[PDB]
Amino acid sequence: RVRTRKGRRIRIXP
RNA sequence: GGCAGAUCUGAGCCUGGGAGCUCUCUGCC
Repeated sequence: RVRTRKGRRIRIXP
């Protein structure tokens, strides 16, 4: 998964 | 119990523009 935590791009498994 | 969401607007991780790991709020069954 794609997300964004504190205005940066973070991957959360797929 | 299980499920589904979650950001410079859920907290940490010394590699981190991020395939991994801890933990938790709210709704749903």
